[PDB]
Amino acid sequence: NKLEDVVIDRNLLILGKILGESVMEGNLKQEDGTSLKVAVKTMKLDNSSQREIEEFLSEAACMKDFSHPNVIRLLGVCIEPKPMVILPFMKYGDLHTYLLYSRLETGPKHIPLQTLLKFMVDIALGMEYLSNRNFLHRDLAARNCMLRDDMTVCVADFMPVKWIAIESLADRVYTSKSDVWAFGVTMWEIATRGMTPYPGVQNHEMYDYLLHGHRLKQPEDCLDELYEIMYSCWRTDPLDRPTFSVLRLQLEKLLESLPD
Repeated sequence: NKLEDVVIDRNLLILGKILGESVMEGNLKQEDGTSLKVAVKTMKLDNSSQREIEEFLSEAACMKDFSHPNVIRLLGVCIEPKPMVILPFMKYGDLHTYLLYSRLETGPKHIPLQTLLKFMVDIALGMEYLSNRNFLHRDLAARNCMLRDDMTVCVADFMPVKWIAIESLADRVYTSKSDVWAFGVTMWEIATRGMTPYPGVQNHEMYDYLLHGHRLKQPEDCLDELYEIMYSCWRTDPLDRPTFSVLRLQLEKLLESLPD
């Protein structure tokens, strides 16, 4: 079919050093003759059937067609029976490490409230886009949000139980509203500038902790208005959580009320 319209000739790609193990730096030769710096995620698939490859190549097909500043564009796929996902290389890396760096004197200056909110808005904008294409993220976390060269935030990858919604921990279900829950935790990650969610609480204790009605606490710096937006992402009934479309406007309106 046209699921070779996402496959790229292996010859056009050279792999460099491992960035995490695997993710590698790379050079892609583009249709216009120039060379682009790429990141290259390699996936070990269950090759006992075709199920994994079908799911992969399908999702990849429409991930490639995602055009939006706050969503990472998939450039294509290579097969060395070993598939490789080819994404733009982001010199500024993930948001989580950026926030940690900001708390060092040598790293980025003290990020003000305004900038933290814009990051949250950027991520809402990307998730609002993905919701419109009826496309589940399933791994929203600060570490999976990338910084474009203009310092705008795009979403990427589309037991991490501390980002998984109560209904998804128990029932084994995942909807747009679970992504909203994950966006809540991400917002908290940003306001705390990179704290692990739920200090005091071990991973295996998270279901009971949530079940007894407890949620992430308001960070020290955090505006009440911001914390009420964050909290709204963790309401027990998925149907009570706002849409990304609502969250994005609430955050834009908050950001616009703060001075320049």
